[PDB]
Amino acid sequence: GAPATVTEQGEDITSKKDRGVLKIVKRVGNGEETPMIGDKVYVHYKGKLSNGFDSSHDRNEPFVFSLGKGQVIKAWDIGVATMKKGEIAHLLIKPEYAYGSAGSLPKIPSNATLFFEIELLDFKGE
Ligand SMILES: COc1cc2cc(c1OC)OC[C@H](C)OC/C=C/[C@H](O)[C@@H](C)OC(=O)[C@@H]1CCCCN1C(=O)[C@H]2C1CCCCC1
Repeated sequence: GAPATVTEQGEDITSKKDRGVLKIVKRVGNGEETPMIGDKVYVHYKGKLSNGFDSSHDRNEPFVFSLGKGQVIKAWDIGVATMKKGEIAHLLIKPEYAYGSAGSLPKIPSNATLFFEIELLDFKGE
């Protein structure tokens, strides 16, 4: 399924090249611009423990957050910063770029690998 595909074929978009954040572009977007730190970002997302979703659709509204402001896990700040408007991307994320050894119960156990599908709807400058 989609997580194994990202393990097998995903790009490593981490600076350290530790495979902590792996990406596949599943639908291409438009525009020379990706979001940069500070931007308000609008997404729809499906996310799940890679073991086997929480989704923005469940709540019938987009998920809204400021990039690089620590409002989302590291893997999002890194991953979404690579995405173009209208893009759909799959991310697979080792715990070091999500909730770590501590976890975040009850939803996230210690040392959890996470998978998302993200659609970048829009972004606006600070
Ligand atoms: C660990 O806590 C949660 C994790 C996740 C979703 C949670 C959640 O309860 C606070 O509830 C949904 C509400 C709307 O979210 C508000 C804020 C989310 C924040 O931005 C943080 C907590 O979430 C994140 O940084 C990431 C990325 C953005 C979307 C939420 N995500 C999650 O880790 C999900 C998580 C995904 C794996 C399946 C279980 C839910």
